[PDB]
Amino acid sequence: GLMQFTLPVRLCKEIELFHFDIGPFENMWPGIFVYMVHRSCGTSCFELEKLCRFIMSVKKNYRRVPYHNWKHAVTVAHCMYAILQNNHTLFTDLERKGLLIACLCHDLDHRGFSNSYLQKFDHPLAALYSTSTMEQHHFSQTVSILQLEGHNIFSTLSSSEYEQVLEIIRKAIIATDLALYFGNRKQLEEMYQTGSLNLNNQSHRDRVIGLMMTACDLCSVTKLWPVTKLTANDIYAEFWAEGDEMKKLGIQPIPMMDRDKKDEVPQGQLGFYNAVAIPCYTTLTQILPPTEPLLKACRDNLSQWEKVIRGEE
Ligand SMILES: O=c1ccn(-c2cccc(OC(F)(F)F)c2)nc1-c1ccnn1-c1ccnc2ccccc12
Ligand SMILES: [Cl-]
Ligand SMILES: [Mg+2]
Ligand SMILES: [Zn+2]
Repeated sequence: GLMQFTLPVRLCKEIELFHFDIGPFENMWPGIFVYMVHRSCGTSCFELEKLCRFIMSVKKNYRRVPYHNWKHAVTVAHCMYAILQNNHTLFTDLERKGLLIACLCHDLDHRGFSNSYLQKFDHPLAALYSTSTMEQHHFSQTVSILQLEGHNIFSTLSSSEYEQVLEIIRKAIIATDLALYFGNRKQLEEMYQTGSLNLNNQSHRDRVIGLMMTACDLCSVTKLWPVTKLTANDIYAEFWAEGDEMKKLGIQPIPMMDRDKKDEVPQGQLGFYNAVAIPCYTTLTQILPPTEPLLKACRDNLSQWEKVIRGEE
């Protein structure tokens, strides 16, 4: 109760910035997450012993894959922390509780394969859930862990408050299905432009949280260039493995996933920044002005990828 968490000076200052990198020391990541919960939510909202037990079981249920791993989980939670800390008064007690937990759990039990590969393999999860296949599985893993003995971090909520926070978490996790993002950002764009966007309309709040979840999930494109460039290597390691598994099924993979088309990656990143990342952080900055540093850092990285194409690096 009087047991605060403190980081070394450089981490204490840098963790407040959007472009923070959590570093290569795995054993510090739980303490970084508890620090962010205490400052973002309060020291009183979770029982420390239960929270620590929950974090360690979540960690155990992430796999040893190049990108969709425990480090990505904590990185996405830190970006949500930065957004919540820069938009202090906009979010309820329950949303702050649920959104950091949702980010930590959003890729639980990921094996580095897209919803597409699961459908073509005819994976059992694809029969259980036809759409947002991996995202419904991630939410299912979250409920499993929340139901282990001594793991109910929401124990002091009433049943109706418990049901609300699990519904925040479910929608937040489903929203990380990038297939759903395109329509979501389009609708938010229209609502914003015609001035109909209303943060008191729960169905409008849901869309904005959805867009926050996309922004946090993509946040590797908003780091300083050296971090962004090295993360791209881990992203494409997974893509190329899926490409190999497509060829085993007797299917030519899309060029993004083909390791023979490695030369096409720089122009591939241009496309992703122009089609996905720039619009995402552009629409998010319109709705939440203090997230502008995410758009700025994203543009800086787009400019770095153009230098790669032009042989300036
Ligand atoms: O660098 C990239 C290049 C291509 N794609 C990508 C991923 C899925 C679909 C896609 O096609 C389309 F846009 F048409 F939808 C493109 N994503 C990234 C990327 C940047 C940061 N995260 N991230 C992600 C990498 C891998 N999986 C992710 C899943 C969800 C969100 C983000 C993901
Ligand atoms: Cl605060
Ligand atoms: Mg995911
Ligand atoms: Zn993710």
